[PDB]
Amino acid sequence: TLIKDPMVLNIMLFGSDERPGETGYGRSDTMMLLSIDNRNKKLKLTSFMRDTYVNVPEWGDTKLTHAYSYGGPALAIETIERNFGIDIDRYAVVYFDTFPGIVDTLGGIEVEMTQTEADVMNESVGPEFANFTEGKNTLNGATALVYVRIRYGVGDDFGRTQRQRDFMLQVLNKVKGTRDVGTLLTLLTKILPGVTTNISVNEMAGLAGGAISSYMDYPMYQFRLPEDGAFSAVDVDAGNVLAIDDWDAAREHLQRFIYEDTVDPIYGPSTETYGSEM
Repeated sequence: TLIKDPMVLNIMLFGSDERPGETGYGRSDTMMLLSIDNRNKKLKLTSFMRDTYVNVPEWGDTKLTHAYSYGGPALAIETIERNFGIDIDRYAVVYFDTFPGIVDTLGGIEVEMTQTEADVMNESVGPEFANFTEGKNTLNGATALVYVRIRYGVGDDFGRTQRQRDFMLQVLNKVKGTRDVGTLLTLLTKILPGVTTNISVNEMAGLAGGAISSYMDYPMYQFRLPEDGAFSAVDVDAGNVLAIDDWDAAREHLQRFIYEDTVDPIYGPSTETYGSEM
């Protein structure tokens, strides 16, 4: 029933600034499918919004993020599969406290934002670390962590959701270009302390092999559900959610973006392309 290509490897990535509280699973606002598309030699990063109104197994209709709260990675995965119809292979949770290590090892990450970034940013760090402008500011590990947590009131909530999403795409893109072995090794070193994953050590080796020999040469595309036209922000019992008016289309678009021509038998050939090359 689920769309599954041997040549396309789906590893879900969770960005979490809340490790398991030791009853429970903590929390993850960010969800990002990595699709290693060996068929079309491409890397694809599909984001799913925190507040997407979805059907969680045994919990009915609710915010997508609640799946993780209630059941951790495993339930969130199952919710994605049931609502979107694709088969997730593996998953990895990466904690925000792992980030400083990552950034420094990469030698900075470049982001951008209005003169409001610089304010909240420059008046957050030391007056002598305050070095933020309007265009391209480079963050170090230290500032990165500040960057992804900063919230300018409750209206800037989505702005944080998106600062965190863009930050993550950056890191991934920058890791993607990175060719130096020592850097890569060290990057792994920065990650292990803050990673939970069902990927076996052996599978991790194969993937590091794949990445060096092939994967990092693939061009990389990103895509997001729900799409920009395709939802409303309705207030329900579960709170303020993002209702997708056309689920059949959400699925068609996602499954096309990842599997492309392989789903021609389900939806017929299309001339549409989804996502954007990074």
